[PDB]
Amino acid sequence: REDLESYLREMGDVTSSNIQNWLGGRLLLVEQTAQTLARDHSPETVSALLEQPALTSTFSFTYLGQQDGVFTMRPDSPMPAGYDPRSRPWYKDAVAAGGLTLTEPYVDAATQELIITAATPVKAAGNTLGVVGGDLSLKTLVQIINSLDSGMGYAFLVSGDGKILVHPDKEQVMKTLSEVYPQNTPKIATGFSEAELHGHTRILAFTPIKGLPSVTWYLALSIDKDKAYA
Amino acid sequence: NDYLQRNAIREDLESYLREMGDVTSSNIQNWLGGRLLLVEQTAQTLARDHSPETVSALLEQPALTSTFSFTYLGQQDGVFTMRPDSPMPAGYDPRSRPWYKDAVAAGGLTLTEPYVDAATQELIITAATPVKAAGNTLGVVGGDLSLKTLVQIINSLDFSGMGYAFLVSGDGKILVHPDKEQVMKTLSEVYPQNTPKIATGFSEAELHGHTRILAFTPIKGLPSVTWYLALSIDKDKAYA
Ligand SMILES: CC1=C(O)C(=O)CO1
Ligand SMILES: CC1=C(O)C(=O)CO1
Repeated sequence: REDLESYLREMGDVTSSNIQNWLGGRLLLVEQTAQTLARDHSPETVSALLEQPALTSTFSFTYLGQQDGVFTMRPDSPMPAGYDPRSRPWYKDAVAAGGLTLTEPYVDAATQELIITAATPVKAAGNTLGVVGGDLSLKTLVQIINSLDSGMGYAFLVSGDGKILVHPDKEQVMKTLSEVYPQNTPKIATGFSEAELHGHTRILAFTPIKGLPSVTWYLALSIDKDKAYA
Repeated sequence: NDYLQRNAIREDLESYLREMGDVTSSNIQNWLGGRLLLVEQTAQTLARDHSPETVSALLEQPALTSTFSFTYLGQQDGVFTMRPDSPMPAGYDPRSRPWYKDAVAAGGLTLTEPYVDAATQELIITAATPVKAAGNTLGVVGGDLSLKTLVQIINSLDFSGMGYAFLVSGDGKILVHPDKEQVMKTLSEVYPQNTPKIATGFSEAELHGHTRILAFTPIKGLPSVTWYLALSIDKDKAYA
């Protein structure tokens, strides 16, 4: 029960850093693209830039939404009618942050599936020219986090407000903690916690993900206490 | 009996080590992958426009200057542009440097082993890629990484106070290590008696009067290099 919380804590520690450093590369690419677009944002620059393989092979899609609503994405995608990037959560989030941010998951305007977007504003001479965004798949992140097994439980992502952001259990996504654990609702603080999910007793531990811009997200470990102690 | 007990502890410990090495190995892979993709975007951008304005403005962009000590373009005709700015040594030719030759020998993005900086005479690692426009190679982009930086990434976690991590080539050249004296020495020079072998996975060896357990994990997705993550565990403390 002690040597346990010595390894639990240390999993979350490097696991959190793994997801931290996976993300960090993608954020740099989004920021570098925006900084380029600040100096040159002509249409052929924009398309050339977003066609570049470093982008395409890193996010589902990479795009520029401009302050006049003009939209350019890569790769090509059939587009829904009445689309306006300025209305979208990556756009609003980025303008609010005045810099790099990560959306909580929202319903993609094209696929109607959930995604997360890393975005930032394109800004030149105290003018917002638009926002750059890069789309990342939830399942692609469930994998990065649930990369390890010892076989007792799984990992997932939660906000400092209890909103479940990523998960191996597809139903859990975007539900609060109080709606998965209504009795003995686990505090998202330091330490460990006990709760019953589906009828089994499970330990729950939280680790801060360092270095995520403009958000406060936690790695969550969920163990079966029975299997763990045995 | 002592044989079956000590085999259960060794096997338990080896399991823990193998999964510490897997995730630490992923962490440095991702960290390195991120710097290699930033050098590739910088080169693909330059391929489309390499005028002196554009080059200067691009290399000054904060995403580059806060990730690398220096970012630079060396061109086939030997012209060199670096930001941040630096006093430069006489005779400098970018095309003679390890980063420039490696990249062109690689055909794409690669990583150098530690080499001596032409400017600071100190050991650095460089992420680099050729600038390719219409089949041609206009030059090479390089991004500089400090060794203390990589030592920190791979030593994030303490392995229960059991030991530490370093990086080593497939040929046994210690590339990055918490003890400066070890950098660029060989496993043969540091463990002259029972030199750990990289293919074996778990080796037992002796350093500074204590028995260490050495474990090696491939790092995936580093173009043109074969580096391993190495853990060194104090055997006695680990077993205890
Ligand atoms: C189509 C794509 C989605 O991620 C949005 O809703 C904005 O860019
Ligand atoms: C400035 C730059 C360094 O990384 C070298 O030592 C060669 O080019």
